[PDB]
Amino acid sequence: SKVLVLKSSILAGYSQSNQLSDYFVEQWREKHSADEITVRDLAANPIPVLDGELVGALTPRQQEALALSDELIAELKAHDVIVIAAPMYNFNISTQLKNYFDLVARAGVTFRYTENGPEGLVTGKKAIVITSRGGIHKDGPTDLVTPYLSTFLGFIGITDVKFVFAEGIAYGPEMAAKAQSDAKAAIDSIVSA
Amino acid sequence: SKVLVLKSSILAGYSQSNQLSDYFVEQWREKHSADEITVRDLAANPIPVLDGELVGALTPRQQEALALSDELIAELKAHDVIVIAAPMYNFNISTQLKNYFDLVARAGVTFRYTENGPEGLVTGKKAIVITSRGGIHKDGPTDLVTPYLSTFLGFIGITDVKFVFAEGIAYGPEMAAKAQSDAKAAIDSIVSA
Ligand SMILES: Cc1cc2nc3c(=O)[nH]c(=O)nc-3n(C[C@H](O)[C@H](O)[C@H](O)COP(=O)(O)O)c2cc1C
Ligand SMILES: Cc1cc2nc3c(=O)[nH]c(=O)nc-3n(C[C@H](O)[C@H](O)[C@H](O)COP(=O)(O)O)c2cc1C
Repeated sequence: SKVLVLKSSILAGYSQSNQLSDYFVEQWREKHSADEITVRDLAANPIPVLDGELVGALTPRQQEALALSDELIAELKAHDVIVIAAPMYNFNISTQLKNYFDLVARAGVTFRYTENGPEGLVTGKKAIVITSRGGIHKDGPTDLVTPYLSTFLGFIGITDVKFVFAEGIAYGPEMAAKAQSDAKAAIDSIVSA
Repeated sequence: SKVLVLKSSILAGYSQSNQLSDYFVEQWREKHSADEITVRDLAANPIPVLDGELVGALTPRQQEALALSDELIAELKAHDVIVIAAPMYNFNISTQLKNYFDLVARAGVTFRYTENGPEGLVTGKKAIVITSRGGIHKDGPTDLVTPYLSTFLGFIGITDVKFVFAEGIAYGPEMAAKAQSDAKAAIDSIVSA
């Protein structure tokens, strides 16, 4: 099997979600050792903002963007397990992750319109979302990130999604420790499945 | 009173939300004619992506970004009625609007931490969200944009928010007409209040 890991934090080596993603990769290498793992850091290697010119896809800029979209989509379709690091910034996902989504959602490519509604074309995937927050939002009205990810990933065909939460990072060393340890335990559950 | 209008579509003159925002401005000029109106187009004059360097705010780049944040925040606080055009792209708001939000949310400036929780510092505002969608999501599970806007605006102090929907734009000329006419009627209700 092939694992794709998508990093999206702007906090680099101090990122909670990157730390957890790195733990996931270490554990996967140990316990599913046949598997190939690809790590794409959407902060280290940013994806452009979808603007009028890019959606309008040609200008050299439009051709580059189309090529990139194509690369990202081919990479997504080429992996079996998709790990998405989704830190919350201002009640949204990071813009780094969003830009990725805006180039991967493409009619006729990652979803198609049918008589019954749109249907996703990225099928047979298993996703794991590692989502870090300073506060505590899980199962509450201020967590729009979780249902949005479920909705967006479902739309492109990725309906099997497991969420790993690291919440309360901002509430002191103990709460932060608890967030890390609970997330690592959830990851270990998944890895050993 | 002073009106701030924030445009965020990438579709320029073909934007449904910009058309509706322009209708709002025309009607406000007619019916609340003392009032000053400022229009900021976040697509025509884009706000940078919040990245590690910008949040880390100094480098010339950090100083520029801080100055811009300051300008945007002062403009927000200087207006009484805030009209936010919020087209939905891939189940999110536009990145153009998001970048704006990422520079306006600032501890000690647009919200403060208190014993009782964070509290918004942008007070006494009335907001109108004009939100356009190709499909139909209102009061359903795939509308995360609405609660996210309520949540984000509430966090900075803007708790009085009225939503104007233009849905089903993608479902033919009649549905699109209905979206426009229903949104214009809602706008007329607000304007005549
Ligand atoms: C720009 C910025 C905005 C943030 N806004 C939120 C917020 O809306 N909700 C919250 O619970 N935490 C907020 N936080 C805290 C982050 O969620 C927390 O630091 C988390 O660990 C981020 O993941 P990371 O360390 O992988 O980047 C914010 C942090 C940053 C840098
Ligand atoms: C990049 C892109 C993504 C879109 N994704 C969605 C979607 O998630 N939900 C939906 O209902 N409509 C979707 N649409 C349709 C827009 O919501 C619709 O065209 C609306 O009129 C946009 O407002 P605007 O004309 O002001 O830009 C999308 C349109 C674009 C350009």
